[PDB]
Amino acid sequence: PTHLSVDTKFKTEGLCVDIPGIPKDMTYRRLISMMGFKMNYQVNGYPNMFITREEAIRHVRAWIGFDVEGCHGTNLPLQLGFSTGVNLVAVPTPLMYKGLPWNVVRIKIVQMLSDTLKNLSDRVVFVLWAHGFELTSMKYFVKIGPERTCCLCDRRATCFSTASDTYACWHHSIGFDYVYNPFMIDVQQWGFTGNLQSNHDLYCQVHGNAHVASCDAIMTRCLAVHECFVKRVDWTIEYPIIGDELKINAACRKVQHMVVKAALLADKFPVLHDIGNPKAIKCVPQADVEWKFYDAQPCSDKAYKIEELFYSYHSDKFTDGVCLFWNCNVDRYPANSIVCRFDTRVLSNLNLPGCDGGSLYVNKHAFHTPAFDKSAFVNLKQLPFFYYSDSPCESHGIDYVPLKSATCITRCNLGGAVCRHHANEYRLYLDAYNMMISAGFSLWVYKQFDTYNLWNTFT
Ligand SMILES: CN1CCN(c2ncccc2F)CC1=O
Ligand SMILES: [Zn+2]
Ligand SMILES: [Zn+2]
Ligand SMILES: [Zn+2]
Repeated sequence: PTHLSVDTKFKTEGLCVDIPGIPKDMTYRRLISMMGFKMNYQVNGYPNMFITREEAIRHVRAWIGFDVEGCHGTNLPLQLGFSTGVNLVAVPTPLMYKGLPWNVVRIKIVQMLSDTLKNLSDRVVFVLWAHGFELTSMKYFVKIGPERTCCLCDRRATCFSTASDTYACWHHSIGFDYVYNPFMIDVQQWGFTGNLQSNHDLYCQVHGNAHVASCDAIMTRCLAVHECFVKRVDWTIEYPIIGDELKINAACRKVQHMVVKAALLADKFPVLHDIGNPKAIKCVPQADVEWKFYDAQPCSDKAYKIEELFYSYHSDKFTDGVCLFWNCNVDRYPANSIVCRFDTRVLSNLNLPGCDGGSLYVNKHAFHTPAFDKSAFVNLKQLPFFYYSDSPCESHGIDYVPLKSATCITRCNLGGAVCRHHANEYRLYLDAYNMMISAGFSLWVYKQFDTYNLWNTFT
């Protein structure tokens, strides 16, 4: 019930063109042996090179699509393709590299995986659409053995070096030549009818097939991502903290209280329609406004049609007051809205590439977010930075260099000079806002929003 048993059956139909005459009855134990790996009954935390769908989902940050195409079987050169976009050519003697021997190819494989995964995961998961040559070629760049630790640190071992007989994690594997103890999963064992391209092209129109191994590796991991995260959503799975997850979420909550609290003071809306997370709370609990909630889970597939969220017959008058769409992804936002929308294009360790232009955002939980579409925001404008505070000016306590800013909306700045307390709070809030923007989130607001209306709240 925890791992994939080596005695589970492996459907070999998808392997009989590269491997003609392959037995119909086959288990993982025989398949691993067939690949050139003697497991020799080793109870050292590595029960099987292959894993379950649930284990692959728990370790999605490790997924690397892998495909091998025959450029002509120890006679023919192989094209090794990865979801990173790399194409290596191995000779037995998008990045498309020329034909080189296995000893140099295996060195580049360790470099590529270590640079790709060092800040993502403690392992690699080869996501396959197994036809034969990828499983047979693994003996040339993979060495297996008991679970281990890094020679330079305490992280688990993910690489091996024959030159120095030592093991290393993804950070200390410079010059290492073997992938040590990788994991893998064959998507073809999930019961797909038809080939990779047909199943991929059913959900994703963003990846095309140039017939190169990398294109297939991308389509494989994409289709695996769709199956596990787009159409199957398991928000119960927690994920390790691998970066600024805590500061990003703290920043978002701070920005959220700030933007909503200020909009309510500037335009004095009677009602706020909060559309999104069914578990969300009032971000501004002391606000005068009538707060109404609408439940809508994170749409993993496509953005919600505003016509299905509001219409079809709650105040029902969504045009009265302001709508708050905090991370609720809709096709076109109404003009009376405050919106936080995650930009799927952002380059970060928390954002993994998704399906159909979307992205898998892993921050405590995995959220496949649909593609960012700038046209969702035609009735709105980008929210400009500001810091508002109605709190008393009282230091209570962080050194000081006089703060002079137009965007620090406080009583002290109204009356001339900014005080030390609001000056610390301004720089802390500025850092949180910067944290939030860089983490790929974008803020938008109704066109009539003006920060000038906030000075009046000081009388
Ligand atoms: C749980 N886990 C997965 C991710 N992981 C790392 N992530 C980022 C940087 C360095 C790492 F070792 C290693 C680990 O212990
Ligand atoms: Zn290490
Ligand atoms: Zn795709
Ligand atoms: Zn002040």
